[PDB]
Amino acid sequence: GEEQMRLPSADVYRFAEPDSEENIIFEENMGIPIIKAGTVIKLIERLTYHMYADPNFVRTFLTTYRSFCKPQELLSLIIERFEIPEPEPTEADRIAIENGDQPLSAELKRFRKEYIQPVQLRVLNVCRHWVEHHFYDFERDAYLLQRMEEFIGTVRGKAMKKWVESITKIIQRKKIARDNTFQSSPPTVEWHISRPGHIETFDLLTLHPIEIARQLTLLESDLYRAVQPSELVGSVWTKEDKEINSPNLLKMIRHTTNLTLWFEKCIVETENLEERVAVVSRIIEILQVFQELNNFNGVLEVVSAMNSSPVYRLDHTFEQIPSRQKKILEEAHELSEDHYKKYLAKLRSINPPCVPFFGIYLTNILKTEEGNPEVLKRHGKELINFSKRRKVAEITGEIQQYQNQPYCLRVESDIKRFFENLNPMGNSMEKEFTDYLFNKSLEIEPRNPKPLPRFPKKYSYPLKSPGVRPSN
Ligand SMILES: COc1cc2nc(C)nc(N[C@H](C)c3ccccc3)c2cc1OC
Repeated sequence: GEEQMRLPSADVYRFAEPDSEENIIFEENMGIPIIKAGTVIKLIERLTYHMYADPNFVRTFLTTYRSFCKPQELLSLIIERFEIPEPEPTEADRIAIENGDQPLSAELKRFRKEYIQPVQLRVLNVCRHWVEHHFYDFERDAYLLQRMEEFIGTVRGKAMKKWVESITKIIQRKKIARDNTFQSSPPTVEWHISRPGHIETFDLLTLHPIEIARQLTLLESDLYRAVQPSELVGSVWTKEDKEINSPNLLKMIRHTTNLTLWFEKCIVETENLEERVAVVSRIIEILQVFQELNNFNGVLEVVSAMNSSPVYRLDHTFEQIPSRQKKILEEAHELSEDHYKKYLAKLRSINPPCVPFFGIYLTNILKTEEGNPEVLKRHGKELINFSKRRKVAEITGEIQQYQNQPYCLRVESDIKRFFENLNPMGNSMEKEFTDYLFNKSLEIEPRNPKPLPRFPKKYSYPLKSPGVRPSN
């Protein structure tokens, strides 16, 4: 047809081949069509489509492309997309040109205005979005940035120079940011037995339970806000380049692991029954203050430690926990039942700030990664399943909704360092450390036929909690 013949030939340009069932497919539409799957060449063509802007596809593609295309490869493909060949002059214009006259160039001017200029501006819009929302690709790869800067720095014409200046302004702002707010005063920092600065005495029962929950919420809020969506795409936190591709996500997971295991260690290593009741009761009070602060991540870290194999079996310890605290713990656990039905209602109704439970996002993303194929086959050809990536991107979009909710709480540097440097395992691996905790659990409360032994006290300081009500 006429529309296809005016486009460049396949022997001079790869992004102009006709659409077909074996190179691009779409979801049901009733409006910009939604791409279900396509080859990388068709995804690049639609990423920089001449007929209309597509901000949803650009956003989803730049968040998830690392699962099917390398950053260097994507830059080469969008640069290749930008370099469009122009049609040859018509016979009449060829005669005008050889006589030294100005050609009419009717179709040539139309191709430049309706195809070349829109595609080139779309390529530049992709570059701008890439540097604005995913500058980490350029921080990790200095050669990728040198290539980008050379490309934008050699684009000609005043119409595109304004776009180039906007891209450069972002790149420079990002480089400057690598180098170098409250309405009310935050509440008073709470202290119990440990005095400010006496970091040697810092522990679960010597620090104030209110301040443990506040500082852990500040720590977890910062860790939550730092996770970038691409760190969660294609299960990259479970593959070889995990440390480079998912640094903030792995830091969130390791804090959750270390805090949960630290709570369990505090419990099972407290061999005296009465002292262990005080330890468990103090962790429940920490959960209460996490609930007050809408730190659902912290509430469910306490629930995980209490449900763990070594702690959950301590019938004699929970027997002495007051009914009110046991009820608080049971309702916190019921937040997780029925696929987190009650947690989702609580999260939707609460007033910010909050720290959402991060584990549910990992669970849902892994379900989507394992449950959907990487590619779709149509007529014996493989197409990248883009709808799978879009489903993951929508879960990461929910994460981003709660990443702009700072707390009006004062940081206590020593308490912050104490929780950032938790190392319950020491030199042990996780599996061997959990086997240790379970054997310690069997020692302090042996299985039913065997009687319950007495153990000596380990804490010199008083065990009475100062409560969860502030002081002033
Ligand atoms: C069927 O399994 C369970 C059901 C559970 N129901 C409730 C209501 N609370 C659980 N734990 C919470 C944190 C708890 C409360 C009081 C004392 C100790 C622990 C459960 C744990 C389970 O397994 C580990």
